[PDB]
Amino acid sequence: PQITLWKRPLVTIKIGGQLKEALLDTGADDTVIEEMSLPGRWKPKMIGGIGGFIKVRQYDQIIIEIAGHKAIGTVLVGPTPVNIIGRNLLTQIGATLNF
Amino acid sequence: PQITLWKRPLVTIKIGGQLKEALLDTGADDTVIEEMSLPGRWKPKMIGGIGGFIKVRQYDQIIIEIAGHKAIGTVLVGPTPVNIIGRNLLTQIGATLNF
Ligand SMILES: CC(C)[C@H](NC(=O)COc1ccccc1)C(=O)N[C@@H](Cc1ccccc1)[C@@H](O)[C@H](N)[C@H](O)Cc1ccccc1
Repeated sequence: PQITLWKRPLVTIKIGGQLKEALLDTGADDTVIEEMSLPGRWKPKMIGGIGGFIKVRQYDQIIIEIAGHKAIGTVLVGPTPVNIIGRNLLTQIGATLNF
Repeated sequence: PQITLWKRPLVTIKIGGQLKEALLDTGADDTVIEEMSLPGRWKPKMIGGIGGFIKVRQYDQIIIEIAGHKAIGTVLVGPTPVNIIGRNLLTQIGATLNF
């Protein structure tokens, strides 16, 4: 679809078989999802955002659906304030910015 | 224009008589620019995201050109790690996400 930006670009995702809401976030390199139980192997990682750095669990090669579109890639799981779909998965679904 | 997301979507902006590089950020409600000496009155604000909050100065009705497109609106100034163009200004330049 084409998504305008008057409201937050929130979409439904399916991850680990569960529905969640997430923000399509062109300003994020990575995808970061709130704490959850997720099938797959992980390793500790640190990432930074506007306010500093946090600890997350890095899961590679995770199958996820974003507004109905398939991606398989890295998902970081940790205490993010909002679920964010970053460029690593936006590129997989063919998203671009247009103006 | 169309901007793909393989790399950070950085564009040139003009603000306060200076050229800067900034990130087009669909995940940002607000526009946050690196410390600069903008003229006139402002209001204290705190903004947050991953990592916590930072303190910024809120300036209203700031004239800003984004990749050649004129805009006018609120700009937050402070110790951000990257200049961020958020939805308050992305809407003014008619930006969408498309997939
Ligand atoms: C800029 C902020 C006003 C923006 N936040 C928001 O727009 C809303 O912030 C909150 C905070 C708490 C609860 C609900 C909403 C934000 O952090 N936006 C981020 C996503 C986000 C995180 C947490 C909450 C909401 C959004 C990103 O789009 C962020 N601007 C990029 O990662 C830019 C970046 C790249 C590299 C280093 C540092 C920063």
